[PDB]
Amino acid sequence: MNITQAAEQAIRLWFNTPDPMQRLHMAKTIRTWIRQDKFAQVDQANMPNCVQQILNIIYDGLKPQPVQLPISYYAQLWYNLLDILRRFTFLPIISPYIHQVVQMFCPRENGPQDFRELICNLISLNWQKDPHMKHCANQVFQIFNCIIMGVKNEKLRTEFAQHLKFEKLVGTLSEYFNPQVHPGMINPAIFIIFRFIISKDTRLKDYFIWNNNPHDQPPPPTGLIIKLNAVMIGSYRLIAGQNPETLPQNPELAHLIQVIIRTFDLLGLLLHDSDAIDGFVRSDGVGAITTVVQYPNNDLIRAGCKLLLQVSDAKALAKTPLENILPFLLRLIEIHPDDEVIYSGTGFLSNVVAHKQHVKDIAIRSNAIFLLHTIISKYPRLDELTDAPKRNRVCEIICNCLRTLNNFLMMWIPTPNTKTAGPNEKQQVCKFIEIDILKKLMSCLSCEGMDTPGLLELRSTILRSFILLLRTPFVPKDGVLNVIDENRKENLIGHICAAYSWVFRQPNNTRTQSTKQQLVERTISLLLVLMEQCGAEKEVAQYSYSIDCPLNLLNGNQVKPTFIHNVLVVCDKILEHCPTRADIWTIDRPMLEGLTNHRNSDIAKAANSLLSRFPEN
Repeated sequence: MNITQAAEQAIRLWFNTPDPMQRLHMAKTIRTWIRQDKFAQVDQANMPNCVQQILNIIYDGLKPQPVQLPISYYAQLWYNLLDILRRFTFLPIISPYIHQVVQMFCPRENGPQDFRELICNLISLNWQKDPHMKHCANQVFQIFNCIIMGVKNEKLRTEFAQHLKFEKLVGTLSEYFNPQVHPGMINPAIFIIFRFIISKDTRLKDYFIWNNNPHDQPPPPTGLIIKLNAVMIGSYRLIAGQNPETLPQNPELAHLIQVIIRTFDLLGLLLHDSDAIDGFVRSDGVGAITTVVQYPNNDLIRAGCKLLLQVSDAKALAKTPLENILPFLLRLIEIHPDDEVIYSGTGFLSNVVAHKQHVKDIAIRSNAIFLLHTIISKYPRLDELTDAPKRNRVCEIICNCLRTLNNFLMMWIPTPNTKTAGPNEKQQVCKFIEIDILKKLMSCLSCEGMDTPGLLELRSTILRSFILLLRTPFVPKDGVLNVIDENRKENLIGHICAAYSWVFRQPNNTRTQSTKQQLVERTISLLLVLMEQCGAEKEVAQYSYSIDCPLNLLNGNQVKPTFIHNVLVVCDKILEHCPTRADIWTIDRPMLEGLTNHRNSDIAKAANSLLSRFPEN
C-alpha cells in the first residue's frame, strides 16, 4: 500500500476495525497522507464527502473506547487526529468545506458524547498537569484560534458562537482564572475564546460577572470581576521585580505582560454598563489597575489607563480611597511621554473629580491645577498640527484639562445656596490668566482648525472656562481684554466672535445640536460676564460688530428662561453704546412685544427696555 492507498484502506476499515492499536496506526497514516498530499488528488465534487469521512473518524477516534487503556495511548491517537482537525481549519484547499467543521460542534445528544464536549474536555486544566495530554490541549486551543480568527462568513461565526454556549465549556474556561492557578498556565487563546462568545451577548456578560446574583451586592467570588483582578495582581506580583530590559530574551515575562493586557481588554468588554462598572469599582478594580500600571511597559500602561478612562464615571468612585491613587495618576500624567496615556489620565481625572468635593480636594492638594496648566501649555496651537488623529487627540487633551479646571472653579464661586481658596490654590488658578495661555486658548477658539471632531466640545468648554475664571473673586480681570494674539491681531472678544460665527457655518445634525446650543448660550453668557466683570460694556459692544442681532436667537422654541433674559440684556447693553445697530438689525417685533407680557418679571422688564430702543416705524 502506497500513501494514498494506505489512507483509502484506513478510511474504509476504520468503522469495522475496533482494534485500538490498529486505529492509532490507521490515524497516523491518514495524517501523513494529508501532511504531504494537501488533498490535491481527490475529485473536487467528492470533497464534501471526503472531508466528512475524515471528520467522522476524528469524532469517532475521540470517543472513549470500551476497553481499559493507558492515557499515553489516547494522547498519541488524539494528537494525530487533532492535528488533522487543526489543518482542516487553516488549509486553503479545505476552506469551502469549513462549515462542515463548524457543523460537527453542533450538539445532538446534549451529553458527554457530543463532539463539542469531547473537544471541551481536552482543554480542562488538569490536562495541563499531564505530560502527554497537555499537547492535545495546546492543539485544541489552536483549533479554536483557527476557526475564530479564520472564518469570515458572519452567519457561520454566529452559529459557531451558538454551539459554544453550554455550561461545561464556560465552566472549563473560567477554571483557568481560579486564584490557585499560576498565570504561566493561561493559554492566550482563552482570551480569544472569551472575546468571541461574549461578543454582542449582554446576558452572557452579566452571567460571567454576576452569576445570577443581584447587581447591587458584591460581585461574587465565582464571577469574573474577582477572578480577573486576582489574575492581574497575580501576574503583577511575578513581573514586579523583573528588569524590563530582559524582555526580548524573557518569554515568561513577555507572557505575563500579555496576560495583564488581555485581562484589561477582557474587563473592558465585560464591563458593559453602569452596574458592571460600579461592581468593578467596589471590588477594588481601580486600585488593582493603578498598582499594575506601575510596571514600566508602555503597552501595559496604555491598556491599563484605557480601562481607567472607561470606569471613570462610576459613582462608587465617591467611596474608593483615592488618597494614593490620584497622586500616582497625576504623577504618571506629568512624566509619561505618550499622548494616549495623557489623554486617558486627564480623561479619568475630569470624571473622577466631577461632583466629588473630597476628590477635588485630593487632586488640588497634589497640585492638579499646576498640572493642567502644564499639559495645556506643552502642546502647539491646533493649526500647527498636520496629521488629523494627533490634532484631535491634542484637542481632547485640552478639553479634558479645562473640564477638570471648571470642576475646581465651581467650588470658589459664590452661590445663593462661599468656599475659601488658600494661598497656593489662588496662585495656581491665576496662572490661567497669564498672557501665553490666554493666547493658546484664544487660538483654539478661532483657528481655521480643520476636520477636528472634538473641536465643538473644546470651544464650548473654553467659553465655560472663561466664564468661571471671570466669575472667580480672586482672579485679576484688568489684563484679559488687553491680550491681543499675534495671528489674527484680535482680543478675547474677536475670538469669542469667530467661534460663534463658526458654529453657524457647521453642518446640521441631531448628534451635535445639543452642544451647538450650549456654545451659543455660553457665548451670550460670556459676553455679559466680560461686560460686568471687566468694566468693559463699551468695548464689548463695539468689538461685537461681527455678530448679528442676538435677539434672532429667540426665533425658535427657546424656553430656557435664563437664556432669554441674557439675550435681552446683552442686546440692550449693545444698543446703549452702539445705537445705530438698532436700525441695522432686523428683529421679530411681534415676538419682542410678546415678551413684554412674560410671566417672569425680569424678562418682561428687560424686553420693554429693549423695545424702546427700536425705530417706532
